[PDB]
Amino acid sequence: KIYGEYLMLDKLLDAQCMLSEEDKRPVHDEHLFIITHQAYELWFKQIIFEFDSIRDMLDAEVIDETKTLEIVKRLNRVVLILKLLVDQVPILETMTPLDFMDFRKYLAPASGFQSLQFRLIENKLGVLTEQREEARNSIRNSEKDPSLLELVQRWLERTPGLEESGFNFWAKFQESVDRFLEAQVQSAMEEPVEKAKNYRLMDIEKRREVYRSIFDPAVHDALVRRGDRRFSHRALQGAIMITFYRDEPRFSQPHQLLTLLMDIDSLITKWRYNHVIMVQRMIGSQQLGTGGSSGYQYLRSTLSDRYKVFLDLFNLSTFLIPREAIPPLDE
Amino acid sequence: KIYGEYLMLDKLLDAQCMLSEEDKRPVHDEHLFIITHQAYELWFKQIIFEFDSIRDMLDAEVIDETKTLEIVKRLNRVVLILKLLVDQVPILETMTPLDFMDFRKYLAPFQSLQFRLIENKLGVLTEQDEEARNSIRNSEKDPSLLELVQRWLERTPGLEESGFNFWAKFQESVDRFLEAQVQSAMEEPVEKAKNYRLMDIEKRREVYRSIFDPAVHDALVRRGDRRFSHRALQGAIMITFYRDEPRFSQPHQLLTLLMDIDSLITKWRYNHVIMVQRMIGSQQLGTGGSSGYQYLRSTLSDRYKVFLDLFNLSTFLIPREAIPPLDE
Amino acid sequence: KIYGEYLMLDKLLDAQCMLSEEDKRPVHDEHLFIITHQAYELWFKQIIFEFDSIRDMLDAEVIDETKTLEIVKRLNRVVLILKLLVDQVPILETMTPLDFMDFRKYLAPAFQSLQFRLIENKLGVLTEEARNSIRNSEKDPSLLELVQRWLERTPGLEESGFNFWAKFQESVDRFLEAQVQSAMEEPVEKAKNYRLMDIEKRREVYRSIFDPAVHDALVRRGDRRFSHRALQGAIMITFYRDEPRFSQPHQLLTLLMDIDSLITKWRYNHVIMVQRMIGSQQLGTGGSSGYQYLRSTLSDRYKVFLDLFNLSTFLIPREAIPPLDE
Amino acid sequence: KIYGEYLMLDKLLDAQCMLSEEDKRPVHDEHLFIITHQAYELWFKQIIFEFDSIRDMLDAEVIDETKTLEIVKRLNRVVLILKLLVDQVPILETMTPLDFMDFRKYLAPASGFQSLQFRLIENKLGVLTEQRVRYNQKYSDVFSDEEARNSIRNSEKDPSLLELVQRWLERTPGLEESGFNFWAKFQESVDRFLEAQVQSAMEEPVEKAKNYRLMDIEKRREVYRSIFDPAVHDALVRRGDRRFSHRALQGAIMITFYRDEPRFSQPHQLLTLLMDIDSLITKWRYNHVIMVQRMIGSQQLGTGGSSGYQYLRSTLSDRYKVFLDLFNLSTFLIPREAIPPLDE
Ligand code: HEM
Ligand code: HEM
Ligand code: HEM
Ligand code: HEM
Ligand SMILES: O[C@H](C[C@H]1c2ccccc2-c2cncn21)C1CCCCC1
Ligand SMILES: O[C@H](C[C@H]1c2ccccc2-c2cncn21)C1CCCCC1
Ligand SMILES: O[C@H](C[C@H]1c2ccccc2-c2cncn21)C1CCCCC1
Ligand SMILES: O[C@H](C[C@H]1c2ccccc2-c2cncn21)C1CCCCC1
Repeated sequence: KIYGEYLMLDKLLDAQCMLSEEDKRPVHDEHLFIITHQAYELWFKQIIFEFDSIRDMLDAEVIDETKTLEIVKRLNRVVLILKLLVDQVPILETMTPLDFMDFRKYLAPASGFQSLQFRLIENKLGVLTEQREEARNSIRNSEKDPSLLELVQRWLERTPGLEESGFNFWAKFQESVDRFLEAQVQSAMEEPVEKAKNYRLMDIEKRREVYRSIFDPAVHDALVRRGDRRFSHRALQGAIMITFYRDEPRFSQPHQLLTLLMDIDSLITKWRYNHVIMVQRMIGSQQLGTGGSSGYQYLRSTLSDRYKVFLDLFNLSTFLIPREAIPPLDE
Repeated sequence: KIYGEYLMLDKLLDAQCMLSEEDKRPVHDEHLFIITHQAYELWFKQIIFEFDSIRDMLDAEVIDETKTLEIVKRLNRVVLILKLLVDQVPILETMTPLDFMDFRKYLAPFQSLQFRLIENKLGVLTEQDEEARNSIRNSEKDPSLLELVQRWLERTPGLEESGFNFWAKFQESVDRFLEAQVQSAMEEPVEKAKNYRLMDIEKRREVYRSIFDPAVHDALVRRGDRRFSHRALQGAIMITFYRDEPRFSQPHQLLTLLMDIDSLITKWRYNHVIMVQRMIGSQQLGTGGSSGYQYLRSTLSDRYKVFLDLFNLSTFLIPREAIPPLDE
Repeated sequence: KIYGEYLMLDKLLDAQCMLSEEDKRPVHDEHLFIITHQAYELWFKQIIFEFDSIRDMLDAEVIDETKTLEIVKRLNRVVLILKLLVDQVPILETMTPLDFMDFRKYLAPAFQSLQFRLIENKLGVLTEEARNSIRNSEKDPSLLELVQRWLERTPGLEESGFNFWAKFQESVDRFLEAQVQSAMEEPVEKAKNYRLMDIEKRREVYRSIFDPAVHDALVRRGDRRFSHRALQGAIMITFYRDEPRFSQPHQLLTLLMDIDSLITKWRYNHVIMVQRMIGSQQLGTGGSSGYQYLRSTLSDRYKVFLDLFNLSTFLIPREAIPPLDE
Repeated sequence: KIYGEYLMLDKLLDAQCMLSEEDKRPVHDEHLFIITHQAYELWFKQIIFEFDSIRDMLDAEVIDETKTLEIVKRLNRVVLILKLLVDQVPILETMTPLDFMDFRKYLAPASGFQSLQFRLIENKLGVLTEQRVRYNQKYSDVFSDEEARNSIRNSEKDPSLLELVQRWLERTPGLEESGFNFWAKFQESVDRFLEAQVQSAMEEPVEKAKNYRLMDIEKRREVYRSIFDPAVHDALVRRGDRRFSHRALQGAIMITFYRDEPRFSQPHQLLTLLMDIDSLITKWRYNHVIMVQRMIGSQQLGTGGSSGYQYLRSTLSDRYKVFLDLFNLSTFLIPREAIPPLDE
């Protein structure tokens, strides 16, 4: 009912135990170390709570405009929380390496993941397991149950406009590309400067390779096997269609949903980068007790594209054609 | 020892109880409401922990350069935490007023014990559960940062009459400077510009009278316009004059950070009152009128700023050439 | 065509003239003073360009969903620029008061900025080419006026159609009647009395919007700015913000409040910087009138969309809100 | 004297020319594109002005506490400007790719570097530039005039902040053999510390823990060999793994060891701000490449392939970080009790 009881502050504010104080050698900054991590864990619980509710709203055949608005609200809220978590790094960087060295003896390393909740966030978003008892159950369920990556793909596959009997976007798009590149060739052929004519013709050939990568499903499949793409061919067609008509009321919220998924992915990378810089400022690439630089090198490897979930969304503008060449909406 | 046990996550992650879920009318955003407030409370505990350690380092006759550097580090850390707490407001503003309305029935009407402890430990004026009562009493009786900073400022080397005797040299330089301004204003060809400069010199005379006459300073303190003792104000003025000097750079950074903290608390108060109005307007069903909203608006006044004196210091400044040069 | 020519850098990067350097007494921080102000003026030109395009899109009888989306994009863009301009204040605060004192003799007293005044007038703040710009910004419709005209044409308010306002008064009457009966059966006498006094406060709140004479009196007094019908439209939008048809109109109102709030945050940060630099008064200021004027700009008399900030005062729970028909 | 004349607004506010408006096909967002870039260029001029003044204060034999404080103020000011410049990227991301596509035809690619001032900042800090030189539709000059070529040449030949900071670090009081003689006391403390670790590891009851600690002490030995053997340090500098001279690194290490001491607190803050500047430039590069990809993907019509996007991604490597040596300093740290106590 009242503030302190409602928020269970007697339990929350009783979870801070400084081991350097227990051992009669107190390091003042150990309190900061505990609070910073606990604030991260409170916000990780919030992100998991948001992610699970979004996963449940996406696990349905019909996703209406009303539910789409609520998914956008929750994804945007996760973006704000992640921005706040990135800003928590300079607060811990205020602790000197020598002060950290005076209490790191009371800390034990991890045999698997560092944080249970951080791993649950990674798995629920769609971070690849191959591209790397209640707690074991949580990890198993996060690996077996559909991730946001998979659920977003199912939603994109059912994008209205892709059906052959209806708007038939994909065929109209290949048709428009052919006419657009034909017009570019004719315009390039009339270039008075020979150098500019040759450059434009080579550039039109680069566009042809780009369109082959999406219009030939076998080329798309090879990129998925290679790890360059993750989306199914139909999820990519839906995602491309959404970027083309983002100005249209019917596609603005679906587009904002995709934009926010990219923002979340990008903010997780920014957290990883800020964390690895803080780690290096505290203990360098290796220190006494670390057994070499394997911990630091592992953190650096998490900065690769193998860890980005919605890599496909970042490249969508490669396939764009100008407004005048885009197939006009019928309905 | 390991992560989860060291951070006591079994206790920390078991303090979130949604009352709308318990009553089987769940409001999804109630979880955000709990987590946002709990993150504030964790950082309030950190600020109190920092403030108590700074208060202890300041409760000493000698405050050396090494301890000054550590106080500056901890005050700067509090500034970073306050900036993060101001940024937590837009996250809660993401909850709609209608969603909040669906769970506010489970909430009952100081608001936060730790927030009040921060106010008292910093020096927010009282005139302007047994463990909780004890904490409030100790925060009111024990010296606040406002009082301890004043004691530190009073012992500023350079103020003593036997040594550098800054205050007397400063009154002497002001007289010399204002005399030169008068002579320059007397040679102004345009009568209107001469009269403007002469009226302006007269306003400077009143400004300096407010600090060079201790009775005028005392009256301003009684009125609530100033908080500092006359000697703490002399020390603070001296520090701003020589901030570029190595000897005064860290004492100046200490004052700057106290102002930053004061300013950030006001920014939190403003962002909180805007969020409150976005959620329930000036009054709503269950508020009993607009008294709560009006109280929050009154916390935005200068009566709630602790180091009001520090913000006005530049009013007393004279140019570099007129400042008494350091001897030693 | 190429970068430097396209951006006219030969002209842009030749507009920094340090007067302390010209007089052979250089103050290094004078360069920062010039660049900071010039960055503000570049962004003020961008905000005016955005505001003028939004004013033109709002000066139309029909404002469809497609145009509403574009207005939201530009308003959100202005919010991001204002946040950036608030962050430019600590950069200038890095200059010391003594360094500023060494070059402020080359500065003249003076509105301060033409573009800042144009932004205030184009938004709707109630305070020869430059004089013409000021006159046109005062005579031509401000965003405050154009948003009111848009709110007045909110679909749902017409008596022949959805008739929101009448259904809303009807729902309020039934809701407050139910609250009275519930309060009458409160077992604790203290809680019964508190709830009854609280319902009376709600009655006064609803009288302020359901009686047009009470609304008109609040507008004359300065407590409100909106016409009665603009306020009905704004209230309706906040009630149905979860509905796809009202989400973008609501986001438009939200962004107007954000802009208003960010201008106040800039004013507050500017007045703190001013006090850090020259206190409440200094040599050349002729007293504290300049500082007191800046402090008065922090009042609600300077907020344009004050009406939008109070809208949640009129809210009733989801179950009591008239359901959408169409 | 008055606002508009002092700031030369008649000249400043007359530099915005939308080419889509000139061609009678106006794209509203083209105005944003011009202003954003012009705000970057104004702040680049400010950073260059700050960097040149810091370079001049560092190009002296004696750098006193008063000047050290002023250098710290200007480096900190640059950090605030860089943070503001990173925040300018989301403002331009507000322009849709299709709107950008409607005016990119009026833009020409560039012969060499994109911005003269951004290159001057890189060179003045100490960035080691790669190679580039790309084929374009129509050729253009790398330098607009001999004054721009001269600026680039002077920024490459004249001492960068990287070089001047090294000279300052080389003269760190405490390194001289006749005085505090830090380096010898430090090697001596490391020898005793590692000897104590060996004896403690030898008494480990569990064999697995004993072998882990002994293998870990061997890794520490290699770490200390990389700084106590000048030939190993020299090899790392030739390889590109380090940039600092051996004596500059000794001074930087000494400063991190005694950062709590008043005499070393401002020299340490100076190093910290150099790392912050380096880190913020990388953050700008990352945010810029994400915006580029959101606008035109990895390649688009007019780009001639993905070489431009791949070049920008290559600027995110450690080869572009200037003060890489400063980021690793904590690798060499020993506990407080093992650090040689200050004498004087
Ligand atoms: C003094 C500051 C810190 C130090 C020295 C530090 C150190 C490290 C190291 C060495 C690792 C790699 C372990 C290994 O696999 O060998 C790691 C991983 C990790 N740390 Fe930190 N850390 C610090 C602060 C933080 C904070 C504030 C958080 C926030 C919750 C955090 C969360 C994590 C997580 C979640 C991982 C796993 C990363 C992944 O698997 O991709 N650390 N940390
Ligand atoms: C849904 C959002 C919120 C609403 C509606 C709200 C509402 C209110 C109201 C009405 C009061 C005044 C009570 C009275 O004296 O009559 C108040 C005070 C207060 N609230 Fe909130 N609040 C919200 C979020 C927060 C958050 C996120 C915090 C952070 C800890 C917070 C901390 C406080 C504190 C510390 C006070 C006391 C202020 C002072 O005495 O100066 N509130 N709030
Ligand atoms: C060293 C820093 C600054 C000082 C000392 C300063 C001082 C002042 C003073 C004293 C006034 C009031 C003049 C009067 O009416 O008597 C004023 C107004 C104003 N200043 Fe500043 N200022 C500073 C920086 C800035 C910056 C960075 C900007 C950005 C463009 C700015 C923009 C303005 C504007 C637009 C007004 C008019 C405010 C209004 O009418 O509401 N100032 N300033
Ligand atoms: C619509 C947004 C933008 C697009 C599409 C874009 C695109 C590009 C591309 C393709 C390159 C590489 C050129 C090549 O070497 O082949 C580049 C480089 C560069 N751009 Fe942008 N850019 C954008 C905005 C900006 C902004 C806002 C700035 C700020 C001044 C900027 C500054 C630069 C600089 C300095 C480089 C050179 C980077 C380096 O050499 O490391 N760009 N940009
Ligand atoms: O202000 C209090 C609620 C109180 C509170 C209770 C539980 C958790 C957090 C908070 C809170 C935060 N700020 C004020 N309050 C009001 C909020 C409006 C409805 C009646 C109770
Ligand atoms: O394993 C801990 C780090 C671990 C940790 C333990 C306890 C509480 C928090 C954390 C933490 C946060 N990020 C990594 N870790 C070691 C990792 C090697 C350097 C010294 C700390
Ligand atoms: O009137 C000027 C301030 C004015 C100004 C002049 C020239 C360039 C920029 C500015 C400025 C910015 N904000 C207020 N002003 C003040 C600045 C010092 C104290 C009394 C005169
Ligand atoms: O190389 C220029 C982009 C270059 C540029 C030119 C003119 C003005 C600004 C800019 C700019 C900003 N960042 C990169 N560039 C090309 C790159 C994409 C196709 C058409 C513009």
